[PDB]
Amino acid sequence: KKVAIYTRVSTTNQAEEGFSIDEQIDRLTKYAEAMGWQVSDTYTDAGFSGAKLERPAMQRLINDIENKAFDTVLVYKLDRLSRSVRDTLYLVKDVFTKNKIDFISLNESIDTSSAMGSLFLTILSAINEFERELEY
Amino acid sequence: KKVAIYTRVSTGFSIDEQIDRLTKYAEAMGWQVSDTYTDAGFSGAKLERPAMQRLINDIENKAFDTVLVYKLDRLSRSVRDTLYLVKDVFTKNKIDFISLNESIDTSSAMGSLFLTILSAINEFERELEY
Amino acid sequence: KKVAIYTRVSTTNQAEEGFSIDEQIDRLTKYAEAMGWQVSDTYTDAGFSGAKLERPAMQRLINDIENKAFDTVLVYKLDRLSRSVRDTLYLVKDVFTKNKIDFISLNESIDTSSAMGSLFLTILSAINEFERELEY
Amino acid sequence: KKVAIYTRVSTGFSIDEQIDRLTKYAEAMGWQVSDTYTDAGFSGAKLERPAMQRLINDIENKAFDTVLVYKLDRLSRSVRDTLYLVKDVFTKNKIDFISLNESIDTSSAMGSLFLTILSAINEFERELEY
Repeated sequence: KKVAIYTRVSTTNQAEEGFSIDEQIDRLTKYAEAMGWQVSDTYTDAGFSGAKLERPAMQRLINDIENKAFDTVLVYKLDRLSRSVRDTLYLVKDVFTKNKIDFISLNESIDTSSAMGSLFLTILSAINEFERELEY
Repeated sequence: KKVAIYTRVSTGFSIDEQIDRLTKYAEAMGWQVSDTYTDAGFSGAKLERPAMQRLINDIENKAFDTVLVYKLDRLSRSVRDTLYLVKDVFTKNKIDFISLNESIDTSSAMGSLFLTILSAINEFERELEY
Repeated sequence: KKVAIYTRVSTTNQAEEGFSIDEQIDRLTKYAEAMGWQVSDTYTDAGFSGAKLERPAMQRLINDIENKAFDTVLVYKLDRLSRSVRDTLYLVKDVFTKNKIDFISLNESIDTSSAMGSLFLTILSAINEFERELEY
Repeated sequence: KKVAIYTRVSTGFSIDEQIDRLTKYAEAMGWQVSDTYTDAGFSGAKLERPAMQRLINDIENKAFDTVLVYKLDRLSRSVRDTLYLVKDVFTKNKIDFISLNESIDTSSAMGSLFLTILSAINEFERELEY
């Protein structure tokens, strides 16, 4: 199994980040290798907010999606992928799932290839839509 | 069931219509309405509203065991306030909550689960986005 | 709105049933009329188990589904419709929902036209499949 | 985390393979394995199994704070027993539960919700079918 790892930090001061790029890569690599997988490549956004999707490596990852280079996207923590629920639903549902690519967020133990991971997504989407309708 | 009817419009459906739909519903179910609580001309953005406050203060009295609204957004336009009201005020005091339009009844297994899921997901969303 | 009511009892001794056919019809009619609807017809299986779908009125209801005579099916209690989760998932998902017919079970306050009613169904289906895989 | 590894085969994957996958996983996560609990040649239909019992009895000792299995059905082939174990034995004693294959971790928000939903739905199903 070929797996893409996505890592992000808001700043370029690795010493001061809660989890530096290198700590993220190390955990994700160690994990993928315990699972018996291979990391096909590393997408790294060092010094970019998770508030929006307009980040070079994330854009690269989305573009490379239509190459079948990998079949899983791995993040250390969901907030590394995005800090927007709407952006996360878009990425995981309309970009990853739509192209038969699974998504794993280690810290949250969310894996969209599992029964409970896919149900989590369905629930997040349904509840998010319901909340938005209540507040709007 | 002994039900309290809560209705609101800001400054959807009119007060009269909400009262009408909910009285008809209660009677068709065989329920008794204990009182009506009407906030005519108030925002749902916050909980500071005279009839809502009268309702919350009347909990101690035990004149009703269910709060009934036509649509959830009459109760509140805030997910956080809705959860506080339904979870920490009504449920905490053994008062069931029914929203006719959303077909949500916290005395049912699925209404109760819905409330649990909404709370767990809202907290998950906060933690992602904060 | 035109609505079909489905009622069932296992035996023909109405005096001894927990909820007789007439009590079921009365509640459902009173409910539909409070809601401002009209009962287009009544499907009644008096003296049939809920363990299987092979019952005259239920079969009639399924057959009449492709007529657009009604757009909602109403039951007093889910167990009147079926006492099988698999049969219930089939009816509500593959017969009702598939033909754009909503389903309401009064006692359970389940309405498949609502956000939380449709999510309940999705969850029941996902969890039922998961349980079956665990036990088999 | 200090983890207890539970593996089982009846009379999927071998004992050796389960132990291997789970030790590698624990080490990659930085966790310590406190002990292995192996039921080689036992049905998952019931909870009466020597290593399972040793595990449950070892809870009082506090040598681990997580139970780790490769696949949920190693733990049990019964939804009712699984719920008893995970909800009323592990969670009740502040012990987390991880099933690697199902990616279920009761210390996560979504693993915890999953357990809540499975319990609520199983009860709903029983009540329909009984």
